[PDB]
Amino acid sequence: FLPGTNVEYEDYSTFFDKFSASGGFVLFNSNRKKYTIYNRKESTSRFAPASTYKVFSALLALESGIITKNDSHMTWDGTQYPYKEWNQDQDLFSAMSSSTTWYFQKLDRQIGEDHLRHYLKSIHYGNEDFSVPADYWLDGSLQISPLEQVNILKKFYDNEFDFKQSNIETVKDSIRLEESNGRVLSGKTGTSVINGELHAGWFIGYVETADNTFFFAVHIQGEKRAAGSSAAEIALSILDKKGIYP
Repeated sequence: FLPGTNVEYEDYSTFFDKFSASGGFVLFNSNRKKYTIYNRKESTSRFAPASTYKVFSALLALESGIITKNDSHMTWDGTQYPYKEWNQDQDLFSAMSSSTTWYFQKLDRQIGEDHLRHYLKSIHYGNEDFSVPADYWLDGSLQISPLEQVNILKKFYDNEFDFKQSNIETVKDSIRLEESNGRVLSGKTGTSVINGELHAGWFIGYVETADNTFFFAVHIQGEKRAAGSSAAEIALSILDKKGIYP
């Protein structure tokens, strides 16, 4: 809850019910400096960021010179991963769309734990915790709340972290999804297994209009295998319900 704002509460249960899921929804109106949120408890509870963190992973990689807008290609070992989309030469842009985990992982390993921990502190990401370079953003060491996601996503968008203007734009393109009416949708999914047949899903991002910018984050928990997709669908139905994104 940024200083100099106001909060509103709404019920979107039915949108979550459609996917046999429970979770939260945080939306932020820049112009109105207003937050609209469903389920305050979930919206303020931290969870493993999962693939949602790739946005910042990518930003650190660029800022370090590990990769550039022009050269971000990375040939793949030959490892037969459980997902056919990971099993091929990746690109920063292809790794994001596909959440090709190995790409960012081998990206995080090049930077190292010391520089990694320093980073989480430099942008104060969630609890800022860390286990090992390979899975800190998946194993539950590092956690951030749906509300925290929105606030830091705005800091990224506005570049209050003062990173090279060029890299921000690069990460922005990597997650730009669609453009309808006069609005541009940007976002990123996240999926985590919480037990057993109970998965968690994330879908954060923002909507850019001609005179405004909406930041949103949805976090879910249910029996849906592809929680990341279901959370995106939920956020999207709600977004389309308030006429923010057609």
